[PDB]
Amino acid sequence: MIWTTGKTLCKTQKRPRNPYFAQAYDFMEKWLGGAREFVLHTSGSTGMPKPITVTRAQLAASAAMTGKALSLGPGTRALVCLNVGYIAGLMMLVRGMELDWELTVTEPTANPLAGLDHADFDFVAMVPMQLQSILENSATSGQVDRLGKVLLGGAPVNHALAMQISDLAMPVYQSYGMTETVSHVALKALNGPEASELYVFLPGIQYGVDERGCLHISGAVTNGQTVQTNDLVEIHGNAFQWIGRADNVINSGGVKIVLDQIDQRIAAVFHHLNIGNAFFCWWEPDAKLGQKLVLVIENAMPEALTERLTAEIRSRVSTYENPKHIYFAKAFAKTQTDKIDKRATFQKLS
Repeated sequence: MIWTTGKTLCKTQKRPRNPYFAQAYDFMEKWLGGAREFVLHTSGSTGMPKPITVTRAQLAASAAMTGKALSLGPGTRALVCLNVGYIAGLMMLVRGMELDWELTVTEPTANPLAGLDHADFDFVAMVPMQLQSILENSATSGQVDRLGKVLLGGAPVNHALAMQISDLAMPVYQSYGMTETVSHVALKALNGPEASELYVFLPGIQYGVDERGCLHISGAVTNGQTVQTNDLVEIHGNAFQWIGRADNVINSGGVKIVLDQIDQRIAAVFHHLNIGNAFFCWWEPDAKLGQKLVLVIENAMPEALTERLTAEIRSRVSTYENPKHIYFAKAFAKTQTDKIDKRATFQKLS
């Protein structure tokens, strides 16, 4: 249930009979052969596999960053428990060959430690559910530290797993990246005294924001082309904090307000007053505040109910997060999918 390999070990090694492991061997043989580019696989928008081509230079640059940032030099004992049929797993092989690691390749499962005792590694990359599985399974929980140091991919860790990681005497990090950057371009520390919400940029990454305040990055991993995200961020020296999505966050008098969050708070007020009118929070330019939060409601309401509404809202939120005006529209504009066109609705109010 494991195939052991390496740069030099790959030179004499026979091709596995297990098809899964032969994927790895084939890729490695091709890497060593000198290929200038590679067709690997990722999941598309429908959750089905799709080919993507990446250059040798891209992969090599990405591997080098990881090695430097996490101090994983020659002799590193790495466990490969990500699907090598896909880019996440293949990157472990590239790092292994570029950085002279000993690679222990296992079949990707929910619990990478479950099948092998005498586990003893210096590095493993995995998804958060894999670490949670190891921690929950009392046959493997006691050996979680045998992972050495853990790099997590996938979605930011949930609260319960974050609390568990905080108590591990072992370095755990989480990646920020995308397929367009091959792999990660920044790393968050999830425990130890430097634990925080900041993603610290890997070396060789150039970074900045566009006019919306959204992160863009470029480097050898992007073939020097800048990649523009739609992630609203705040940069702090060589690191960033993720804030949200550009069109969903406003800045009113230096206070950041998330529109859908304020909407949920107002919704509880509507429900409580039995107001069936549709509504949405929005904003408008304001010289004093920058952006002024407002409230838009469909169909007029009686002055009495409007007064109740106004007062109840003001009692539930700070004056700084209270809509500064309530606009009433006869009918909300709708898209072709029957969704409120909020932007069009607002312009019409003029």
